[PDB]
Amino acid sequence: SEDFVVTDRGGIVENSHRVHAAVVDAKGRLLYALGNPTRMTLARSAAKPAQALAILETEGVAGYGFDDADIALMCASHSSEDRHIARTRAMLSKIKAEEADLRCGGHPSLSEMVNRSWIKQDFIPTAVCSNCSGKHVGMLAGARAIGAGTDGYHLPDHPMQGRVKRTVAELCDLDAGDVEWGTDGCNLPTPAFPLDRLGRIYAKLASAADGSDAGEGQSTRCAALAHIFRAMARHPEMVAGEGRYCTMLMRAFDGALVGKLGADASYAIGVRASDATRQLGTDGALGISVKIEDGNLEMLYAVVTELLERLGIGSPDVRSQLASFHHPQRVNTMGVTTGGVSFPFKLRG
Amino acid sequence: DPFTMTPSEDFVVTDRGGIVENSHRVHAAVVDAKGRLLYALGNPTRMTLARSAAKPAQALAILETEGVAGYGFDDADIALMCASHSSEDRHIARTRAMLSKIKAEEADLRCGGHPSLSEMVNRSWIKQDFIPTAVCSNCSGKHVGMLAGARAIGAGTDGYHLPDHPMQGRVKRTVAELCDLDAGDVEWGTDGCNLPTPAFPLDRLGRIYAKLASAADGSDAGEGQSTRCAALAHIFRAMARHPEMVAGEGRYCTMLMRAFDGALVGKLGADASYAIGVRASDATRQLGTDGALGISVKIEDGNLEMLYAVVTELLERLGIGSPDVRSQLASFHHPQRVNTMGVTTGGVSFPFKLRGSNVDDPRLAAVAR
Ligand SMILES: [Cl-]
Ligand SMILES: [Cl-]
Ligand SMILES: [Zn+2]
Ligand SMILES: [Zn+2]
Repeated sequence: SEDFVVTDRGGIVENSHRVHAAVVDAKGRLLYALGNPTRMTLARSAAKPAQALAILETEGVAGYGFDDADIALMCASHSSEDRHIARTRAMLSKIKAEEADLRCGGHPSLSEMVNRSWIKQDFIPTAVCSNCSGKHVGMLAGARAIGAGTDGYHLPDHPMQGRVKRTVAELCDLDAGDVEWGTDGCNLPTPAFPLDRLGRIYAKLASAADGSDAGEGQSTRCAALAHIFRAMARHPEMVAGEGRYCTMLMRAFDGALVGKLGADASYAIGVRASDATRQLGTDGALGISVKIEDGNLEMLYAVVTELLERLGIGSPDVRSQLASFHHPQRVNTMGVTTGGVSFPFKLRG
Repeated sequence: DPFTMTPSEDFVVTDRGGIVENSHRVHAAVVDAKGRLLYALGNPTRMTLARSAAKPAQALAILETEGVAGYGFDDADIALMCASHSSEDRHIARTRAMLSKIKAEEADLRCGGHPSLSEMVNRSWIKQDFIPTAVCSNCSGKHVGMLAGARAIGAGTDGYHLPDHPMQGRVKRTVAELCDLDAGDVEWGTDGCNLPTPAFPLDRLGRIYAKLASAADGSDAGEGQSTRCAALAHIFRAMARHPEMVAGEGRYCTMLMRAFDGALVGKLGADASYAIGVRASDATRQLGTDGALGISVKIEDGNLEMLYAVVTELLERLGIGSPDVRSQLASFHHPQRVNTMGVTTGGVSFPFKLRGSNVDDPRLAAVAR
């Protein structure tokens, strides 16, 4: 099916971007789709909650005293704000590691205002500034916890990566051979699986949170999932930072969902049971996964907000906090409005 | 499967370890001097905002404005009228020099400042807290041309940028005439520099650039020319001789035009349009035309990195230049996919297929898409 977000200058088509989306229930049954909802998709940072699970399920990790903020950073593509780097350093301290132990590299900040601040001060970002720094410290913590040694914690043949590989396939309900692996910008293995399975991970996150809240019997696995949901909802500034879609989405909704960006314009949302989900004809939590085929971030945020509006997730009041993402500014160097965005797609049911 | 390939399948693709990351739809037209279509990718008649790729057509409207010759604009100045420049100091200085030649001030410009198209210029600006103003606009030189036009005909500099102004009437007609289109087949929006900007089928953008390179061939041959073909040959020559004014250091357009040493001109449009005018050569004759050639490209989704990759791939598929001319552009053709720890994690490939002249079954439709 033929689903585009379209940008226009004076009603004249500028760019068009192909949209894929899956809305799934708690068991990962497909409720709603755009484009191809099973598109083989690199989840990139959208997978970090599942990598966080592998760290949290590593024997001895509880001993380090990681708090909800720390777990939030494990789940983060953060903007590398001073407060992100400070929490990375404090997490290194809790496991008696140093920055030299990190196998991720510096890069320009995911926030242009942070990056401009760095440029002004001639600052060259190092390992500790990685958007992925919290995940790498988690991996160091897991490595040391089982006495596997911290050297090579990032390599596919290290037991930490064997744990991550198994945990991703389990959460997706996939055989090992159905998950493909490349290398991320931060130099860890990174999975690809059908986009609907990314929605399933986040439906299980939200369903865990629901199960915890309703005093139900839970595996250690569901209890860990609910703790990850809780940490992301509680400290959304650690997951992203000031002005970032994921932070403003999670603050607007105040514990009702979690949202996570993946690089090259993936998005995942886990939504707790609500009048909205019941309305959509499911009894449980749901998951939403989205890919912009061509990788455009600005179009991703526009489409995710349009999707929430079409699914009736939130009130119009809540969703209005995301107005500048939904209909991004199309204004020239002289303050004249030159065009906008349109959403000529229909959700299939 | 390889025998049922279609324009809808004309993609440039990025991979991580062989896994598809992003894919981008490509549209391209290759046309002769009269604008006959020789080769295509995707939909070569896609209605497309030319944006800055139309700047040579706006430069022609300025140069054919009676009295403009009086101001003493040189080749460097005309090159800046055709520019999307990086706002380097030499670009700002040249703009101020052009403002003096017409006795106008920075205050008469109706374009606004913006971040430099060059990361290196931007870094320098960030460092010194510099806020770009009108005179730094990538489009500054086009705007001074328009002012120059406005003064020469006695129209008033006030509103020179508005559709009702006779300078914008001249642009409107010149663009339709160069495209060989009725007015009603060219649509108009507003550009980032706050001028009218046209949209026409992608193949007519290639036709404009074919006419530029054709005029250059007629001039070099010492053929008698219309005022129009003489002016087009002057624009070609200005762009080819002063490619640093058209863009700047490190910019695809400058490096492409230096590499080819007068054999073609090339211009970026915002949101990933490109236009090339190729002078008659062995290459163009090999491609089955006895004159100059035009190429126009659009990435459907607007990705600029994929545009430079695709344009370089397409020059190589058309046989334009030596491998050794083209290899100044290797870093644009096959962009680096190196992670934060120096490890290559993937790259770009070009699963698209030139059509127009291998011969496929007459029953395989090639639907513009
Ligand atoms: Cl003509
Ligand atoms: Cl990378
Ligand atoms: Zn990472
Ligand atoms: Zn302009």
